[PDB]
Amino acid sequence: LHKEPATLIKAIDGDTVKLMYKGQPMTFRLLLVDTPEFNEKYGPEASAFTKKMVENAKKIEAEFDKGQRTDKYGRGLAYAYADGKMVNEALVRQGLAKVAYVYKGNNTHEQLLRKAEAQAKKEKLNIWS
Ligand SMILES: Cc1cn([C@H]2C[C@H](OP(=O)(O)O)[C@@H](COP(=O)(O)O)O2)c(=O)[nH]c1=O
Ligand SMILES: [Ca+2]
Repeated sequence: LHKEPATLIKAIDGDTVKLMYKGQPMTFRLLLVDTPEFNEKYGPEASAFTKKMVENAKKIEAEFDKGQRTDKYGRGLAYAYADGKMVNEALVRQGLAKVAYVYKGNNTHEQLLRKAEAQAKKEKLNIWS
């Protein structure tokens, strides 16, 4: 896989963000994770965590997987990086997202995220408290 440039347009919630990608506005949904909705427990904390991570970043990148690049709602499906740190993995490592929606052939980073979830579970963080 490879990282491509994007710029933040706007934070949305824990697992969606609006980025400009190849000069066009798009909503991205973060691969292989599920944050709580804003109206659910830890939803606001998840939203805040992703917002801080993407707004503070000097460089955002979007990394597509091998499979579909858009979902049925027209959202881009990617791993997103903020100054080289993966947002998807960071949300999981902090107990703010579960590994989820693992579809065949868009799952390159599955085991990396599962290792992060296991550690957030051990530390009984947030969702795992
Ligand atoms: C993360 C992800 C979500 N989706 C679809 C599945 C779910 O459909 P349904 O809307 O039919 O439940 C939905 C969950 O996204 P949200 O968690 O953003 O609601 O998005 C994909 O198709 N591919 C993906 O990789
Ligand atoms: Ca969600």
